[PDB]
Amino acid sequence: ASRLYTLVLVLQPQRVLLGMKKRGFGAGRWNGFGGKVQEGETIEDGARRELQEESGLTVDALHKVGQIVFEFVGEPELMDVHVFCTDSIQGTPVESDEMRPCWFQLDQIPFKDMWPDDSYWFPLLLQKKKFHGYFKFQGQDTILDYTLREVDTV
Ligand SMILES: CCc1c(NC2CC2)nc(N)nc1N1CCCCC1
Repeated sequence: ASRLYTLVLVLQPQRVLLGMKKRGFGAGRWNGFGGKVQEGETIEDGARRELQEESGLTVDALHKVGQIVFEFVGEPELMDVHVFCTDSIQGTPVESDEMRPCWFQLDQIPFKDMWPDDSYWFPLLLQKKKFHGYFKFQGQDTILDYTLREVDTV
């Protein structure tokens, strides 16, 4: 049992777009944009929808760069997060009820104010490698187990 989610990183040669989640799940951490995939939309549809809702941005092409499965102890559904990246965007990012967007230089990623797993898989993202990840959490701060590999098809 899995539930589908999306995550979108706008990564340009010298900068990456992150949003400070302002409420709800993951509040207080920088992250890419995304969320639950709804019934009746593809995963990539959901990624585009969440990006528009959370930043106002639309994109021409999203690229599948990773998949990360998360277990939280005591939670019955695994989280199957599909990670997309894009370089080209359409528009200027603007704040939403959910997200406060900012550009970060690639050597100034705020890892200590991001999900703990990002420290592990974000470099592969930055090196433009495709990857499969798995992280077991207790609560929101403690990774108990993890696996991470580069793959050829996401
Ligand atoms: C919680 C999953 C999660 C995460 N996983 C760690 C297990 C805690 N890392 C990062 N960057 N984003 C995550 N989300 C992006 C998709 C919507 C849900 C939050």
